Amino acid sequence: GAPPIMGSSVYITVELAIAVLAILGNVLVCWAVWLNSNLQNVTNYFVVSLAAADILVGVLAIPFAITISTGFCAACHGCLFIACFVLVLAQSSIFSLLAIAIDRYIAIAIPLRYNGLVTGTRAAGIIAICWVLSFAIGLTPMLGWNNCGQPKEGKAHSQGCGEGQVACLFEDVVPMNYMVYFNFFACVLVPLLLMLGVYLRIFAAARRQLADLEDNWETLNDNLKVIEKADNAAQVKDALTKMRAAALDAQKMKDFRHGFDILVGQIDDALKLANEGKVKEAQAAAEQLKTTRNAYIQKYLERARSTLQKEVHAAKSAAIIAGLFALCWLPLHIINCFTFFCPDCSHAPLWLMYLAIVLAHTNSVVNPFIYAYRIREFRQTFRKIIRS
Ligand SMILES: CC(C)CCC[C@@H](C)[C@H]1CC[C@H]2[C@@H]3CC=C4C[C@@H](O)CC[C@]4(C)[C@H]3CC[C@]12C
Ligand SMILES: CC(C)CCC[C@@H](C)[C@H]1CC[C@H]2[C@@H]3CC=C4C[C@@H](O)CC[C@]4(C)[C@H]3CC[C@]12C
Ligand SMILES: CC(C)CCC[C@@H](C)[C@H]1CC[C@H]2[C@@H]3CC=C4C[C@@H](O)CC[C@]4(C)[C@H]3CC[C@]12C
Ligand SMILES: CC(C)CCC[C@@H](C)[C@H]1CC[C@H]2[C@@H]3CC=C4C[C@@H](O)CC[C@]4(C)[C@H]3CC[C@]12C
Ligand SMILES: CCCCCCCC/C=C\CCCCCCCC(=O)OC[C@H](O)CO
Ligand SMILES: Nc1nc(NCCc2ccc(O)cc2)nc2nc(-c3ccco3)nn12
Ligand SMILES: CCCCCCCC/C=C\CCCCCCCC(=O)O
Ligand SMILES: CCCCCCCC/C=C\CCCCCCCC(=O)O
Ligand code: NA
Repeated sequence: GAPPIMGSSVYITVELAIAVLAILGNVLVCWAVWLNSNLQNVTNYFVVSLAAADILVGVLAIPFAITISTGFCAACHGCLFIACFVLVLAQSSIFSLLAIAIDRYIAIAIPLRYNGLVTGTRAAGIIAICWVLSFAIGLTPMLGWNNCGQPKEGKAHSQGCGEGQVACLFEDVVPMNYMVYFNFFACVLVPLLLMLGVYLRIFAAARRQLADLEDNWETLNDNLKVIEKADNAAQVKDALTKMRAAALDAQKMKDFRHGFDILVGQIDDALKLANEGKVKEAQAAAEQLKTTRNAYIQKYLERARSTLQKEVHAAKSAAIIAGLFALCWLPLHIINCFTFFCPDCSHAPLWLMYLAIVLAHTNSVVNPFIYAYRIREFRQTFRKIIRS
């Protein structure tokens, strides 16, 4: 039985290193959004709420975790607050991650009404609501779902604790049925699975829209070929009507509008000739469409594709951060499931408990790196802040 202060020293030093890095990186995130107007959008207000939670992991949750690792004598409800505050921050993180996913889904699925639906003032209200709900969820044990009514009196007496005090240890005061059914299953796992469903819908919507762009491009070029090798006016008419409906479908900005105005007008010109039975004249009119396709329509196609690809890239970055949250927190939740559901299993050893706690805390370090490596506007602003 090695002196407890030795393993404690390693755990505490690692926790302090994580707290430093969590504070520095996420202060840098908030500083960048504040300074750069190109970063001030609704998506990034949730990014700032998430960075604020991670700053508070460094400032408060990690000092609280160090404190509760000592088992110090405490009034049981004060111990509960120390134990549970990190659950507030994790819950707030989950709400921010879900909001970010939903924001990106609205932007990809209904871009025409995004800016009118998703506003900064509405985002700020949602963030406030989510922080209140996070306190209610994370501090639910302080409303009575706790083990303070059944203190471990033998452990309290062995530590010389006073009357009304307990040895402040997480699993002695926080009920494991709360931790597994309420905190994990209901408040963490279900939202993460909802996030997964939202991300699946985003990527499926992106895949469909790109396919629709390429299908309209092919339909344009196919029907031009049909007109060239048509042998009567009715065949020219058939292909032009399908081109005209497709042109309006791709129209659904001034040089954009001009290009489609020429295109639809040139289709109408050829359609009128077709309906007069002037096939050769209609086919010559339709050849003009190629100049418009080359000078205008292909540029719109390429720009639309480029916008969708950037949205896919941004949704992947957001999904990575949600996935890293799950990766860092799941081990601790899974261990709680073993403790709770398998009372015939030996408890996970202490070194593994503390490795899983450290891992969870490390999640508060990682997001600034994901933004730096994946989002140029963040990376460039970080550069300017550091250099200056
Ligand atoms: C706004 C921020 C900076 C203020 C931080 C206040 C924190 C540190 C305060 C608020 C309530 C406090 C707890 C309230 C009650 C108890 C029970 C006592 O037997 C031991 C200390 C303990 C566990 C306190 C520790 C410190 C504590 C968590
Ligand atoms: C900005 C918002 C979140 C305000 C934060 C204030 C919170 C952190 C403070 C304000 C008053 C504090 C409480 C005051 C008194 C007690 C009684 C004690 O037996 C257990 C701790 C407990 C319950 C404290 C926990 C922390 C507490 C709730
Ligand atoms: C989220 C991804 C990374 C998966 C993480 C799985 C981890 C948390 C799993 C894999 C193997 C698991 C261990 C397998 C067996 C035992 C022995 C038992 O007496 C206590 C729990 C304990 C020690 C488990 C704790 C949780 C555990 C370490
Ligand atoms: C998508 C995934 C990661 C969601 C989380 C899966 C969780 C809930 C699963 C993964 C492994 C599962 C555990 C595997 C083995 C045991 C030992 C058994 O004696 C009691 C149940 C228990 C403890 C399971 C509880 C639930 C569990 C922890
Ligand atoms: C916004 C920035 C402001 C900074 C935020 C504050 C930093 C919190 C530091 C430590 C919290 C842990 C403190 C809990 C210590 C309790 C130890 C104790 O009370 O020991 C006596 C007990 O009776 C056993 O005998
Ligand atoms: N089970 C658990 N334990 C602890 N700390 C106590 C580690 C421990 C466990 C058993 C023991 O005899 C002595 C120490 N922190 C913990 N934090 C969490 C947690 C936060 C979010 C999800 O799980 N679970 N959790
Ligand atoms: C920028 C402000 C950040 C706050 C700094 C806090 C750093 C202190 C860290 C941990 C405090 C641990 C207190 C130990 C509990 C008492 C042990 C015992 O009584 O047995
Ligand atoms: C811990 C369980 C949580 C309790 C759930 C019930 C309490 C919160 C309910 C609804 C919050 C909805 C926010 C409505 C604010 C007003 C909006 C507006 O004025 O436009
Ligand atoms: Na977080």
